[PDB]
Amino acid sequence: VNSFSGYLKLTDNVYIKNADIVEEAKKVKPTVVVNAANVYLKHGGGVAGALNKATNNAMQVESDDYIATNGPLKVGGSCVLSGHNLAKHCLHVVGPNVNKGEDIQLLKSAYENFNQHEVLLAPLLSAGIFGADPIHSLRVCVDTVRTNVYLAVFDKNLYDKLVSSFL
Ligand SMILES: O=C1OCCN1[C@H]1CCN(c2ncnc3[nH]c4cc(F)ccc4c23)C1
Repeated sequence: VNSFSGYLKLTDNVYIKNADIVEEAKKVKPTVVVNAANVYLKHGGGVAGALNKATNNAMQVESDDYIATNGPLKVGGSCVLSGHNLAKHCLHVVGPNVNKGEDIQLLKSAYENFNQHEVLLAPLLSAGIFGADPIHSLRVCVDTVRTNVYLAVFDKNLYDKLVSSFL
């Protein structure tokens, strides 16, 4: 039993809710919140910008030190950093950004990072300003992630479309 509330169950291990991931993280304080990161961990907009703003820029400060030490992530890769006031840990995962021409096949590699964590609160990778089709992202999620994932979808209209079209 866990504290996630109001989720629709899609499969054995995948759950979904129309929610602001920032507000959901603040309320649940999950072990892991996933950030929709880029390779430079520059959290300017979308989910990343919102998560970073909620940490009062502490996420960005920590991220800048990470990059200065380790260099950029790979598209499809991830790193574990602090969850600050939102979660124990933040798993920064880089999905391909279609608006930069990155290969959508890398979306499966991106979701594989979730399997290293038993339970996660996450957005749909490569959705929103990353330019992929969220219906496709949900399908890859369900077909790749085997651990327990609680997906937060900000847009109510999109949430209803994702549920209604789910096979
Ligand atoms: O949700 C969504 O509908 C439309 C597309 N799309 C994607 C992109 C945004 N993303 C999110 N997912 C879950 N929580 C979120 N909180 C946010 C706060 C912000 F300021 C900007 C983006 C998000 C967000 C999924």
